[PDB]
Parts: sequence; C-alpha cells; structure tokens
Amino acid sequence: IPIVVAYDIYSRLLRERIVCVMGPIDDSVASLVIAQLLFLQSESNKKPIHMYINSPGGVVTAGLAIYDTMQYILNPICTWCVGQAASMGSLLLAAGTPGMRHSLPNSRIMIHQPSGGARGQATDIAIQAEEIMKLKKQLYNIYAKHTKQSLQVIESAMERDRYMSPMEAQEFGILDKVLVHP
Amino acid sequence: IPIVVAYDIYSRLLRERIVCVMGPIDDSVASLVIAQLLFLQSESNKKPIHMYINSPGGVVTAGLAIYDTMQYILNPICTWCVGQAASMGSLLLAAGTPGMRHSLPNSRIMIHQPSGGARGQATDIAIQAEEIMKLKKQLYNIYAKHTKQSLQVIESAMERDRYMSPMEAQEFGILDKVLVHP
Amino acid sequence: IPIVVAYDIYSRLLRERIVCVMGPIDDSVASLVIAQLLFLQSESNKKPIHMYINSPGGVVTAGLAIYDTMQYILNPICTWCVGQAASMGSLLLAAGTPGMRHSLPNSRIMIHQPSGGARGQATDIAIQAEEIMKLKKQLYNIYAKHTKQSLQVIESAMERDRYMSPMEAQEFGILDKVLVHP
Amino acid sequence: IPIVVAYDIYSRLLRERIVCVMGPIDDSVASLVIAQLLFLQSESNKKPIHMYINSPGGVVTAGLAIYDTMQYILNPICTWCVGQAASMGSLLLAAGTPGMRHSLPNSRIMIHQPSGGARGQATDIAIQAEEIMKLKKQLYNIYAKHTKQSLQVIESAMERDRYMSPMEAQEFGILDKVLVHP
Amino acid sequence: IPIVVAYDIYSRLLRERIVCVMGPIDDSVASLVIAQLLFLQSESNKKPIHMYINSPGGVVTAGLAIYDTMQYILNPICTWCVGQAASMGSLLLAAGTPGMRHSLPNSRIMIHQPSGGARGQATDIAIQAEEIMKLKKQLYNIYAKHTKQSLQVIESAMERDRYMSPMEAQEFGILDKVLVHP
Amino acid sequence: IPIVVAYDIYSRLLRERIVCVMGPIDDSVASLVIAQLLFLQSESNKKPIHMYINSPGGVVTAGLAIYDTMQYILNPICTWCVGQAASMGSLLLAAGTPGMRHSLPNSRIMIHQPSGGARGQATDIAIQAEEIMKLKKQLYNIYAKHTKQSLQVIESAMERDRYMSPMEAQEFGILDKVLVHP
Amino acid sequence: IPIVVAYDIYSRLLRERIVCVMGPIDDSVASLVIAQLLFLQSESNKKPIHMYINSPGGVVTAGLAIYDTMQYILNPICTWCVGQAASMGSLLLAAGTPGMRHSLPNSRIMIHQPSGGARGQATDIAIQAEEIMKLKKQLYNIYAKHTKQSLQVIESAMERDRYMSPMEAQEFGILDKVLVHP
Amino acid sequence: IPIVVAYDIYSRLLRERIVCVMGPIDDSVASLVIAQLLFLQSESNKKPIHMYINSPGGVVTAGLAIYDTMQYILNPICTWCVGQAASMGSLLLAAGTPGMRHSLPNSRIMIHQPSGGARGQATDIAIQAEEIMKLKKQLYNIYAKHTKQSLQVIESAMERDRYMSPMEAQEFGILDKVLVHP
Amino acid sequence: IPIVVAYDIYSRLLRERIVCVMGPIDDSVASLVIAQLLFLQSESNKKPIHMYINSPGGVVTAGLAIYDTMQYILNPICTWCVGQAASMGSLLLAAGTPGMRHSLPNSRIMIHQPSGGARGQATDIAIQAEEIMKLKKQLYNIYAKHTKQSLQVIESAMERDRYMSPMEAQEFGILDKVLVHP
Ligand SMILES: *[B]([O])([O])[C]([C][C]([C])[C])[N]C(=O)[C]([C]C1=[C][C]=[C][C]=[C]1)[N]C(=O)C1=[C]N=[C][C]=N1
Ligand SMILES: *[B]([O])([O])[C]([C][C]([C])[C])[N]C(=O)[C]([C]C1=[C][C]=[C][C]=[C]1)[N]C(=O)C1=[C]N=[C][C]=N1
Ligand SMILES: *[B]([O])([O])[C]([C][C]([C])[C])[N]C(=O)[C]([C]C1=[C][C]=[C][C]=[C]1)[N]C(=O)C1=[C]N=[C][C]=N1
Ligand SMILES: *[B]([O])([O])[C]([C][C]([C])[C])[N]C(=O)[C]([C]C1=[C][C]=[C][C]=[C]1)[N]C(=O)C1=[C]N=[C][C]=N1
Ligand SMILES: *[B]([O])([O])[C]([C][C]([C])[C])[N]C(=O)[C]([C]C1=[C][C]=[C][C]=[C]1)[N]C(=O)C1=[C]N=[C][C]=N1
Ligand SMILES: *[B]([O])([O])[C]([C][C]([C])[C])[N]C(=O)[C]([C]C1=[C][C]=[C][C]=[C]1)[N]C(=O)C1=[C]N=[C][C]=N1
Ligand SMILES: *[B]([O])([O])[C]([C][C]([C])[C])[N]C(=O)[C]([C]C1=[C][C]=[C][C]=[C]1)[N]C(=O)C1=[C]N=[C][C]=N1
Ligand SMILES: *[B]([O])([O])[C]([C][C]([C])[C])[N]C(=O)[C]([C]C1=[C][C]=[C][C]=[C]1)[N]C(=O)C1=[C]N=[C][C]=N1
Ligand SMILES: *[B]([O])([O])[C]([C][C]([C])[C])[N]C(=O)[C]([C]C1=[C][C]=[C][C]=[C]1)[N]C(=O)C1=[C]N=[C][C]=N1
Repeated sequence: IPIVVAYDIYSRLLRERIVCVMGPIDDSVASLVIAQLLFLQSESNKKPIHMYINSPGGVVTAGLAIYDTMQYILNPICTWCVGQAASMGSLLLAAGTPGMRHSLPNSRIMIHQPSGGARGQATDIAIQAEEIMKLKKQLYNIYAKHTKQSLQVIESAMERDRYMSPMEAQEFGILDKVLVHP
Repeated sequence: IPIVVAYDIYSRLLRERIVCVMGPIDDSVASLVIAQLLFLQSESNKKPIHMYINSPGGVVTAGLAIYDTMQYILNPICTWCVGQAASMGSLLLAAGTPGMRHSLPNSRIMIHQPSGGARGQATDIAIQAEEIMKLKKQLYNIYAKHTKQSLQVIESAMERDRYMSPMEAQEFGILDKVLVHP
Repeated sequence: IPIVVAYDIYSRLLRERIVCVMGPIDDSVASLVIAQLLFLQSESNKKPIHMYINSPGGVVTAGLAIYDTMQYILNPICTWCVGQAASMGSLLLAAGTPGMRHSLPNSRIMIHQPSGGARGQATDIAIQAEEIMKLKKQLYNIYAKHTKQSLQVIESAMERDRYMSPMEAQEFGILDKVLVHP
Repeated sequence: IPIVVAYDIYSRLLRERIVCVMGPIDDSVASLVIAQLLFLQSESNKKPIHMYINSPGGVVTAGLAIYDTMQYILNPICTWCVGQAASMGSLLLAAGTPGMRHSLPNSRIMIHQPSGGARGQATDIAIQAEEIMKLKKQLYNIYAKHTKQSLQVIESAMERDRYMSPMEAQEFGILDKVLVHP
Repeated sequence: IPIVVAYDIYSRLLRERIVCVMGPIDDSVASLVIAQLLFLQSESNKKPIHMYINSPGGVVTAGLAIYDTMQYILNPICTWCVGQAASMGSLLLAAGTPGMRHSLPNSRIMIHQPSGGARGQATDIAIQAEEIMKLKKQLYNIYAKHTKQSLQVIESAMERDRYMSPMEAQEFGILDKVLVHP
Repeated sequence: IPIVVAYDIYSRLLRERIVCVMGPIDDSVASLVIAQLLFLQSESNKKPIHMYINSPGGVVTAGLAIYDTMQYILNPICTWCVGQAASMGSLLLAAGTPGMRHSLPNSRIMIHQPSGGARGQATDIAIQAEEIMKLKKQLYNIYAKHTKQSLQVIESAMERDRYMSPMEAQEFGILDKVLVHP
Repeated sequence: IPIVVAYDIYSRLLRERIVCVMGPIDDSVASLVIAQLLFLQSESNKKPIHMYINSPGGVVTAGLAIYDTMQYILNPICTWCVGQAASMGSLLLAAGTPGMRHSLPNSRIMIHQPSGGARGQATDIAIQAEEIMKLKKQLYNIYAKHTKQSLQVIESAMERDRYMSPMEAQEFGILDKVLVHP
Repeated sequence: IPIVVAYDIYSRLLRERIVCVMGPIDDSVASLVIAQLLFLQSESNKKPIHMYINSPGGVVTAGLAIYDTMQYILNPICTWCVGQAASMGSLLLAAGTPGMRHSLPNSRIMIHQPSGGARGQATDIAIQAEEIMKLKKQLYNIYAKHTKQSLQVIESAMERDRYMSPMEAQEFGILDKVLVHP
Repeated sequence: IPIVVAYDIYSRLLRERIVCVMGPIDDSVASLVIAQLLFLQSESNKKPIHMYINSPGGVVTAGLAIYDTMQYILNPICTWCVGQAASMGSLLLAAGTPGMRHSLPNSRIMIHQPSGGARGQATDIAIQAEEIMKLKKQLYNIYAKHTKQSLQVIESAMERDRYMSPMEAQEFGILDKVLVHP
C-alpha cells in the first residue's frame, strides 16, 4: 500500500468522505465498513458520503448489517458501481438514496435467490428450512421496496441467475444514471 | 475365512438355510442378502429361513429393500438378535413372522428417528426437506404395523435415542422370546 | 461372496436368467450388463429375462448403451424396482416391455434433467453447450416415447427434482403393477 | 485497517466510549473486551458505555467472564444488535441495563441449549456429564433473571433451536426497542 | 498361510475342534468365531470344543455376542490362555465350563473397567452416560457370576488397571489349573 | 466378474469370436486386444471377427498398433458402435472392412485433432513440434483413406471438436448402416 | 522495499504522477490502481499521468474497471510498455490518449480471445454460455474502437494466440511510437 | 489490539499495576509475567499488584517459576478469578496474600493430580516415574500450605477431577471473598 | 512363492517337520508358528522338529507364547541360527533342547534389556512401571535357567547392547555347536 507523507491511500480517500466496498463481503469487511460509516457520521451528519462497490457477493447477515447501518444514519449516500455488483453488491447498489445511484458504462449486474444448507435430524432440518424460506421472503421485500417493482416480478426474475447491463438495470429500477464523464 | 473340504464357513451355513446380516447395511450388503434370499426361495418355498442380526444401522433404501424382499417371499422367516440391533437393524428384527423373533440375553436394542442433509438453492432445500419428512412418516407407519403400538407412542418414543434390554423390547412389541438355552 | 458347490451367487442367479443392475452406472457396469445380455440371448432368443434395479444414477453414455442393447435383442424383458430407481435408473425401469414393469411397495422413484460442465475458450464452450442441449432433447424424447405423456408435460415435470411413490409412478406411466406377494 | 492522523478506526471509536464485539467469542476476544471495559471505567465511572454486537456464539467461560465484568462495573451499559446474536451474543444482548437494549430492524436472534463432549473411563464420563448439567442450570437461571420469564418457559423454548425477529424478541423480553432512525 | 494337501492350517485345526481367538476383537472376528461355533455344534452337540485365547481386548458388543453364543450351545468348552488375556479376553477365559480353564506358565492377565465417549447436546450426553453406566453394571454382574467373588470386591479391584500372574488369577477365580506339560 | 461353469463372461464371448474394446485405450489394452486378435487368427483365418467399441479415446501409438494389427490379419472384421466413439475409437470404428461398420441408434461420434506437449531447450522443442506435426499429417491421411473424403474437408472438419449422430456419421463416411433390430 | 528519508520508492514515484501496473491483474490490484488514479485527479485535473505496464493478464472485471476509470477522469494519460503486455495489459496499453502510447524496443505484445467455464444443470450452462459470448462481443467492440480496425479483422486476428513486436503492434494500431532514448 | 495515543491496552493497564495471566501457561507466558513482575517491583516495592487469572492450566515448571517469583518479591499481591481457574491456574489463585483472593460470581474452579509420560529402557522408565512421583508430592505440599487443609484431605480430593463454585472454593480455603460489585 | 506340483515351498518344507521363524515377531507370526507346532505334535509326538531362526526381535507376549508352546509339547526341538538372532530371537535359540542348538559360522547374536513406555496420570504411570519391572525380572529368570549363568552375570551383561559371534555365544551358554558342513 502506497503512503502519502503520513497516510495510506485509503485513509487519504476517507479524508474525502469516500468508502470502498471491494471483494467478498464477510463479517470483518462489514465491521470495518460500519466503523467507517459511524466515524463519518460523527464528523458531520449533513454531508454526503460516497460508496464505491466492486463485489461478487457474500454472507447475508453481514450485508443486512451494512444495509441497516446505511438506512440508519442521517447523511445522504451515493453509490457507484465500478466493475461488478452481484448478490449483496446489487442489494447495496440499489440501497442508496433516490437520484444518487450511478454505474460506469462497462459494468455487469447480477441478481439471483439465496442458497444454503441443512444437516442433522429431521426436526432440525425442518427448522432450518423454515428459517431460510423466511429469509428469502425478507430479501424479496427489500428488493421490491427499493426497485418499485411488484413482488410477482421480483419472484419471476430471481428463480435463476439474471445478468444485466447498466441500461437494463436502469430500466429495472436498480440505478438512476449511467455516466461517461464528470 | 476357514474352509471345509470345498466350502467356506458362510456357504456351509447357507447350506443350512442360515443368512448372516452383520456390520453396517449398505447397497452391497443389501444386494448380497437379497440374492441369498432369492436363491433360498428357489430351492424351496415352504422351509423356514433363519436370519442372524448384528448391526449398528445403515442406509434407508438398502434396509427398505431388504424388508420388502422379506415380506415378498412365501417362506417363514425367523430373526435372531446376537449382540446389537440398532437403527435399521432394529427394523429388521421386528419384521420377522409373528412368534419367531428371538434375542440372546445380553443384547442391546436401540430406536431413534432418521437423519440427513440438504444443500443448494432454497427451492432445492424445500424439496429435500419434504422428501425426508415423508420418509419419516413411512418408517413410523412400518414400526406401528409390526409392534402393535399406536402412532402417538411411536412418535413420542423416537424423538431421542432410546435404548432397551431384551425384556423391555419384548414388552414394547419388538420381540417374542428371550432364550438362554436350545 | 458366498459360493454354491462351484458357482458364486450371481452366476447361480444368472443360470435362472436374472441380471442385477446395482449401484452407480459407469462403463464397467455397462460392459458387464451388455455381456450378460448378449450371452443370455445366445442361449435362447425366446425366453424372458428379468432385470433387478437398485441404482442412484450414473453416466449418460453407459445408460444409453444399456438401453439400446435392451431394445436390440429379441427377448422380452421384465424390470423390477427394489429400493431405488433414480436418474438413469428410472430411465431403465420404464424401458421394459409393456405389461412387465414392476416395483416393490416401499420404493422411491426420482426424475430430473441432466447436468454437466464446460471449460476452455469461448468457441469450445459454445460447442459443448450445444452438445448438452441436444442430449437433453434426446433424453426427453425417449421418456415421452415410453411413458405416453406429452413433451410439454415431460419438460414441466423435470425442471427440478421430482420424487414419486410406486402409485404415483404408475399413474405417470413409468410402471404397470405394484406387487405385494408372488 | 484505516488510520486517522495517529489512530486506528477502532481506537478512534473507543475514544467515543464504543466497544465492538464481533465474530466468534473466545479467550482472546474476552480478554480484549474486559481490558477495554476496565480502561473505560478507569476514565470515568458515571458515563454510559455502548456495546455493538454481531456474533454467532462461542465458548461458555469467555462469555460468562464478559457478562460478570459487565455486571461488576458501575457504568450504565447500552447494547446494540446489528446483524446477528446467537448463543452468547443473545445472552450478552439481554444483559444490558433495563431500557437500554436496542436492535436494528433486519436482525436475527437465536436461542438454544449448550453442547459439549465427554471421554475416558466411566467415572470420568459421569463427572463430566454432571458438570455440563450444572452449567445448563446456571445458564437457564441467568436467562430467567434477565428476561422475566418463568423457568418452565425457558426450558420449553430452548430444547431446540429457536429463531426470532426483533419484534418477537421484544415480546419475549430480550429487547426493549426496535429503532429505524436516530 | 501354509497348506496341507487341500486345507489351510486353521481349517486343519478346526477339523480337530479347535477355535482360535487371536488379536483384537471386533465384529468380523466375532462373526467368524460364532459361525465356527455353530458349525461345530452342528457336527456334534456332545463333544468338547477347545478355544485358544491371545487377545488384548476389543469392543463390548462383539465380546458379549461371543460370550452369549458360548453359553447358548450345549457342548462343553475348554479355554486355554496362551500369552495374553486382557479386557474381553479375560472375560472369555473365565467363561469356560468349570474345571476346564487353563493357562500357560508365563501368561499375563489384566482386568479393568470400560471406557467410552459422549458428544452432542446436554440431553444426548445424559442419555449416553446412563447407557455406559448400566453397561458397566452388567459387565460387573457377569464377572461376579463366573469368579464367585462378591460385587464389592469386583468393584474395588477394577477401578484401575490390575495385572495378574496365572497363580494370582487362579486364586482370584478366573482359572482352575496352571499346566507345564501334557 | 460372473463365471459360467469354468469360464468368465469375456472368455465365453471370445469363444464366439467377439472382442471388446471398452474404456480408455493404453498399452495394456492394446496388448490384450492384439493378443486376442492373433489367437483368433490362429484358430481360423477365414471366419469373421466382431469388435464392440465403447471408448473415449487414448494414446496414439496404442491405437495405431491396434489399427495396424487389424489391417494385417486376413479375417474380415465387423465393428459395432455401442454408446461412444471418440478419438481412436472413431478411428477404429472406421477401420472395419467396407460394408461391415454398424452403430446403435443412440450413439455419439466425435472427431478432433491430436494434442501433446513439449519441454526443454529450444532445439528439443523444435524437434518435438516437428514430430507432432508429422503425426497429425499421418492421422489425417488414414482418415481420408477410410472415409473417401478429400484432405481439405478432413482438415476443415477437425480444427475444433465435432460431434455427430449415427446418420450424420453415415453421411460423412465413417459408417455403413444404423440398425434397430437383428 | 527501499525507503527515501520518509517515503517508499513507489510513493516517491507517485509524487511524480507515476502509477505502476505490474504482475497479474486481480481485484486488489484494480482497487489500488483506481484509488491512486482518483487521488491524482484530486490533486490536479489538468496534469498528465504516466502508467507503466508489465503484466501477463488477469480477470476481465478488474481490467474493465481500470479501463472505465481511465476513460472517466479528465487528465491525459500516457502508457508505457516495459517488458510484457498480454490480455488486459494489451487492452490497457491501447486505451491511452492518442499520440501518447509508447513501448520499449524489446517488448512483446500478445492478443487472444477470452476463456472461462460453466457448470451445473443444462439451463445454468446455457445462461453462462450466453453471458461469456456477450462478454466477448463487448471486448471486441472496445478493441475495434481503440485500434481503428474493422470488426472482421479483430475477430480474424484473435481466434488463436497472436504475438507482436513493437513495430508490428504500431502498424496494427495498438501503439504510436517506439522509443530508444529520451 | 487497540491503542491509546501512544500505548496499547495492556501497557495502559500495566501503568495501573495490573498483570494479565490469560490462556494456557507455557515458557513464553511465564517469562513475560516474570519480567512484568520484576519491572513492577523495580518501580516500587510497597505498592500492591493485581493479577487477573483466566487459564485452563499448563506446564508445571512454568507455573512453579511464576509461583516462586510471586513469593519472592516484597509487594502484596491480589488475585482475581474471572471465568476459569483450572489446574495450574487454581494453584496461582490460592497463592495470593491472605485476605486478597477474589472471584467473580459465575466462575469455575477445578483441581486434579498431574499427568505425564515415560519412554525408553526399563531403567529410564524407573527414573522418570520416580521424578513424577516426587513432583506430585511437592505440589500437594504447596496446596496444603496455602489452603490450610490436611495432606490426607488434599490427596483424597485430587484422585479425580474436582469442580467447584466460588462458595465451595471459599469453604475449601482457595478463596477469601466472592464479590458482586466494587 | 514357487510351487511344487500342488504345494508351496513352505508347505513342502513343513512336510519334512521344518518350521521357519523369519522377520519381526508379532501376534500373526506367533499364531502361525503355534498352529504349525500343534499340527506337528498331532502328527507324531516322538519325532524331532527343526526350527530355523532369522529374526531381529519383536513383542514380548508373542515370543513368550512361542516359548511356552515350545516347552509344552513333548517332541524334541532343534534350533538353527541362520543370519541373525537378536532380542526375542536370541531367547528362542537358547530355548531348544540341550545338545540341539546350532549356528552357522557367520551369524551374529545380540542380547539386551526390554523397552517400553508409560502415559497418563501418576497412578497409572506407577502401575505401568511396576509391570515392566516384573517383566524384566521374569525374562532374566528364563535366561538364567537356560544359559546356566548366575543372575548377577545376566544383569551385568544386559545393561547395554551386547553382540556376540557363535564362539562367544557358545562360551556364554546360548549354543552347543558351530557347524561348517553336514
Ligand atoms: B450471493 O451469492 O452472494 C448470495 C446473496 C443474495 C441472494 C443476496 N449469497 C447467499 O445467499 C449466501 C451464500 C453463502 C452461503 C454460505 C456462506 C457464505 C455465503 N447465503 C448465506 O449467507 C446464507 C446464510 N444463512 C442461511 C442461508 N444463506
Ligand atoms: B439408522 O442409523 O440405521 C437410520 C435408520 C432408522 C431411522 C430406521 N439411518 C438413517 O437415518 C440414515 C443415516 C445415513 C445418512 C447418510 C448416509 C448413510 C446413513 N439416513 C439415510 O440413509 C437417509 C437417506 N436419504 C435421506 C435421509 N436419510
Ligand atoms: B442421473 O444422475 O443418472 C443423470 C441422467 C438422467 C438425466 C437420465 N446423469 C447425468 O446427467 C450425468 C451426471 C454426471 C456427470 C459427470 C459424470 C458422471 C455423471 N451426466 C453425464 O454423464 C453427462 C455426460 N456428458 C455430458 C453431460 N452430462
Ligand atoms: B453457542 O452455540 O455458541 C453455545 C452457547 C449457548 C448455549 C449460551 N455454545 C456452547 O454451548 C459451547 C459450544 C462449544 C463447544 C466447544 C468449544 C467451543 C464452543 N459450549 C462450550 O463452550 C462448553 C464448554 N464446556 C462444557 C460444555 N460446553
Ligand atoms: B478393553 O479395553 O478391551 C475393554 C473391555 C473390558 C472392560 C471388558 N474395552 C472397552 O471398554 C471398549 C473400548 C473401546 C471403545 C471404542 C472402540 C473400541 C473399544 N468399550 C466399548 O466398546 C464401548 C462401547 N460402547 C460404549 C462404551 N464402550
Ligand atoms: B483423443 O483425445 O483420444 C486423441 C486422439 C485422436 C486425435 C486420434 N488423443 C490424443 O491426441 C493423445 C492425447 C494424449 C496425450 C498424452 C497422453 C495420453 C493421451 N495424444 C497422444 O497420445 C500423443 C502422443 N505423442 C505425441 C502427441 N500426442
Ligand atoms: B488473459 O489471459 O488475461 C485474458 C483476457 C483477455 C481476453 C482480455 N483473460 C481472460 O479471459 C480471463 C481468464 C481468467 C479466468 C478465470 C479466472 C481468472 C482469469 N477470463 C475471465 O476473467 C472471465 C471471467 N468471467 C467469465 C469469463 N472469463
Ligand atoms: B494442569 O493441567 O495445569 C496440570 C498441573 C496441576 C496438577 C498443578 N498440568 C500438568 O500436570 C502438566 C500436563 C502437561 C504435560 C505435558 C505438556 C504440557 C502439560 N504436566 C507437566 O507439565 C509435567 C511435566 N513434567 C513431568 C510431568 N508432568
Ligand atoms: B526385542 O527387541 O525382541 C525385545 C525383547 C527382549 C528383551 C527379550 N523386545 C522388547 O523389549 C519389546 C519392544 C517393543 C515395544 C513396543 C512394541 C513392540 C516391541 N517390548 C515389548 O513388547 C513390551 C511390551 N509390554 C511392555 C513392555 N515392553
């Protein structure tokens, strides 16, 4: 990591209210992002915060924690898609404030349904299957809230993997603008 | 394996209409047992067949195949518990013809509910959980048929592992007689 | 393997025109089954042959070779489901001559669509995807031929895993009779 | 870890009397949390301390040490559920001072009974089983103290895995308030 | 294995009503021994059978199956200690008919209590501990039956490992005669 | 391997002048096939020999040895495709005598160019590349000789993997007849 | 890494508006490069930025993110080929502003088509193959935009691996100048 | 590890004359603890030192070194049980100055006899067994000195593992006070 | 193993009352040797038996079982040292009947004391050390009985490894004759 005499490049970016969400999303990544967001709200609760996303997905609880923290703080949040947005990435991209969700021209967006596993006795397996079913329902409700589509459309579009270009995702309601130059 | 000039000990026993079910029950064991039963029925459909059981359990499909083959052939079948009859083994012991199920004085019998696993997408997990639920119902129905207990008693007694001595298993309905000498 | 003074149990069964198809289906299993079928046709081309099936599935080419050999020889063929007929196994069970397909009362039958993989350059991936798609079409045509269902019903019923009891499979057209006793 | 010219993000948060309990709970995590709590009490024994929880569980002794340290110091303690609270997490969340336990709207809470193992001679196994039973009784007593439920309800609700949404956990007595915005 | 033109050495010995129990005792060993005993009873139910023991112990269920089979058949049984008799071996040596238990002059005999393990939830651990305790009681009862000692003496002598020479074991009641020459 | 009292199934088939070429082709397979062909020619040099092929391919030298031995002996040779013929298999299938090459209705045939590797110093790499190029030329010449196609068509058709149904392969010149029944 | 009293050599180079893209291109490399580009634009949006490339290639999404960020910022960008430029390297080298793409005299440039893989059910395989085909189309469009060649020439030249010297790549349109001295 | 601008949390605690003994006890842990104790004595030989214990045990020589260093220095020492004090840990807890040994209300204390191993020739094994026996005698003497119990009680109570709550350990003589609040 | 038309070489040798004890001595070797000795005694109780030894040693219980069986049967026994007689082997060589122990001119004989190990709690270690001490005493008594040396000489000579030529071993009392030709 290069240094700027004495910062590092990511701390220098954080001085400009910029947070990076890169790679797969797990508990360490989620805790780091949440700490940065809380610190930025502590500095000022009226200035916008910019989040750059390049992720293939990750764990449901970590992404839901990030989403809930984003909805909690009072600052307006802008989301920028650079590269990839799959699973929670595409859920985070759509979670920015209306009118402030952007993508670069050569990005890919992917949506699909959650996956998991069960093990043990039959009673245990029943309990775990019920848990994952209601988790799927909750995720679909969040998607329907932020894309302004209907529940039937969301259920139809997420049975299998679905890929989109920025124009297709803008038509779907995941994005607002596709930008070429500042 | 010792030989009897030229048989082996198991073929010499099979000459006396004796089949041995020892160790874990899998597809190879099931196919061997079924082939032996078909051969013995081909030799004669009126003479009794003796089955010695010492097993800790195994796969559901193999044991159900053995049970179905046992119910299909016309010969009367005697079952003998030597050492252990746990899980699928305890299902086979109770499947002999009425009045012909025996145990040795120092044997242990164990009953419990089936186990498994699920993996994949949410739809896949739902399908697999439904399959294992109806498997459990079918097994409970077989147990209730052969022990003359009610369905509620069977469901209560198999929530956890249950261990029994030969007298307790005779009172439950899994056995008819506990023998010390010929 | 027990011996009958000097045969083995499977050769003694083959003396009664009985062939066993047990376990996963691969090239060795297919070659053994085909050799036995050719030998039995060599002995006599007018007597029936009985095939017992307990399999979870296997490779497409081996199962298609077995199916083609079954359709080639002139002998009538009876199929017996003991325990499990899943994936390729369920294709063989339905391939017996009409009026001669049987199952035991506690068996499970499963149907679903084929799976595979692709690797390499984009042109190679396109070629392999085309190959697997036409493989799926051929398998669906065989199923529609032998179950007397329509192609739309077969396509709808095989998108996901589908499990069946002997009565359900008899209603579908995979079986003719469910037998309890000889 | 990003730095603030010179702190790290977690030390900058600790300057605001904020402690993070993230990931599995073991001895290192417990010692770090306890050291931070003692330092914060040293700075001031009248100001509130905030604890953010996102954990799947861990070891009983470490969590009990954290709980005892929380009950020892004189400062009021607020607990915040972000993401997940299972095993000790759900025990720690309920251990905050009354009126100061919060959750985010999309969190999951899980409760169940403890697990372990025994090995060795029969006398050793008896001793270890007695120890784990006493551990279970002590944990149930703590839960009953802090949720205001009866012991029978606690024992009934923890035989199997139990999952809860924030409203359900608020009704159970684990939480006081579910918050959307500051 | 050397051959006697065509037998092997163990089948040649079995022609003289001699059964060898060597090495650790598991399910395969138990099934082989039981098959040989049943065959020898089939040949004649009035002639003595000789059993040579050199074993360090093994599994409880297999040894109890062997013991029950020995007590079931009508033939008198002689036991010969060559080298070692520990755990189940020392249980089998004492199980011969009175007046027919022998040892070689330089053998070692060892007695101790059983061992095991438990795993899982607290209820499971309680069930497993209860099972192993009643197993210990059953083994102690068998020892007291065949050695003519009191239960308190047996419990006192088996808390730790106890080693014995043939004269000490003869005084204890495990043996009848120590022989130097035929 | 089943036995016919005393042959094995493959020796029983060899008594009917049937040779099986199954699985991958390597030096052991080639040696066995060549030995069988020489023995069958020794028995009689005027009777036809039947070869059943189910292979995914293999090594060039072994397949070329089999091809040369097939062209050497004086007996007419029939080839039968059951299941699969890829790489050398498709080369072997086309090598039968004209009018005697058959396939089953559901078989797949595949053709492509050879593959290899080079290593070492630059001079060594040049030598090895020259060797593989002339190997390719020789294989193409054999294909052109036996299919009656032009060299340009063969080079065009084998740049990438090419798959074929029995009717397409009959049109190409690899086969003579597609048979459903004897 | 040597230090310049307190910088490191790469931070000292970054003080001169120099960014290094060395080794394989993955998500970490892409995020670091993008952060450096954003910081350099923050310092000044009118001064040129120099990018040195020595890479064998990498992942498509990371390289496309770097390319999109390069086209977004307003600064003129010079590209310098030192050593190797294969896959995305050659795509990045051609993406500099016209008249500002340079190479050293002994460098190698390579172009080819993308590669990947597919797995799962047939529907999944179809979806993934469609995705990789449209990815190839997008890459070809970018190449045709920046080299001023026609689409047919680009598709012809990328079927196999193609190697070029700096003069050949200058004639192709990937470069403007080959320099020996400043 | 969090920092306090510039200390770490453990150095900040050491500024308050607090030493932490956490985790298993080995030579590195012992050397660190002894160095801290010597430094604290060098700062002042009249002020109390506080030691917090959460350990499952460890090596005998390291713990005896810590014990001897504690008895050597002139400062009064307070011991605090948080979570766990087992094996060597329970020896250190009892080693504090009279009237200054505390525990938290939910801690567990465990006592038992030492363990080891021997290997080699018979003379070596005799020497090593003698060494471990006198080690046991020395440990028992230390326990009897600090708990004010008799040697017979100590030997009777340590044959097997013995578990204690803080009240039971206070009755035994290991502790002075159980505290809920400061 | 070569065959003599149909024996093997070892069975052909056993036809001449020759037993081979080669390689390390363990339970399988001991059981085979004992079975052969019992068979040879069954054939005739007055003819001599010849035993050829080439062994580096082994387990104490197996060798003591062989020694006890050797002293039990009534036949005279000749021992022949070919190559090596070390540890247990040297104990068997000296165990032949007086006047019938021979060696080849270039053999090596080695004597030393037994080795072992102990593990566990201190009481267990004491018990195991006592057991190995009495084992050593019993072995020394056997050596003193068969060599006609005093116990002090045996104790002095086996503290360390001791090597001997046939003449030295004859002087020590392990052998009677060193032979060059029949
Ligand atoms: B995506 O592939 O990242 C996708 C999320 C999308 C549907 C919003 N991920 C998941 O569904 C993950 C996959 C996963 C499983 C196991 C470990 C890590 C990631 N699912 C879960 O995290 C999960 C957790 N609990 C239950 C069910 N699924
Ligand atoms: B027992 O252990 O024999 C028991 C059967 C009893 C309830 C009559 N066996 C099972 O429940 C087995 C356990 C197992 C799982 C996986 C591999 C091998 C054995 N269950 C199954 O075989 C099974 C199969 N399909 C679905 C669910 N469970
Ligand atoms: B089933 O599991 O028996 C099923 C066949 C059913 C649809 C009639 N099998 C397959 O789909 C197999 C799975 C498999 C993959 C790889 C190795 C072994 C088995 N598919 C294939 O064999 C296959 C072969 N070539 C291309 C695609 N799929
Ligand atoms: B949860 O799953 O984290 C749960 C705690 C809940 C009941 C308050 N955990 C446990 O019960 C743990 C599981 C575990 C076992 C072994 C290592 C780590 C974690 N149990 C224990 O820590 C434990 C310790 N001693 C005895 C029994 N159980
Ligand atoms: B001995 O050590 O062989 C002894 C037998 C003696 C007490 C009559 N053996 C056991 O106690 C065995 C040890 C063992 C454990 C696990 C695998 C193999 C052997 N115990 C058991 O077999 C056993 C089985 N179920 C429960 C408890 N113990
Ligand atoms: B096919 O895939 O089986 C194919 C043959 C076809 C062109 C008639 N096989 C080959 O080309 C084989 C692949 C292979 C490589 C290495 C080990 C085993 C198989 N090629 C060769 O055998 C080979 C040998 N020497 C040089 C070049 N290629
Ligand atoms: B080159 O070899 O680096 C080349 C890129 C060129 C065509 C612009 N690379 C790829 O095509 C990579 C290869 C790769 C595969 C897997 C992991 C890492 C690298 N392809 C991809 O990244 C890719 C991604 N998704 C779909 C298809 N291909
Ligand atoms: B306890 O677990 O802390 C306990 C000490 C207690 C009796 C005061 N420890 C031991 O007994 C240790 C166990 C151990 C063995 C090997 C490595 C690490 C730990 N014993 C010894 O350290 C030991 C050392 N030398 C001889 C014998 N035992
Ligand atoms: B020698 O190597 O043959 C020798 C015996 C000699 C003194 C007459 N052997 C032993 O001392 C063996 C070594 C050994 C140890 C462990 C496994 C195998 C071999 N000793 C024992 O067998 C043994 C057994 N129980 C206790 C002590 N030693």
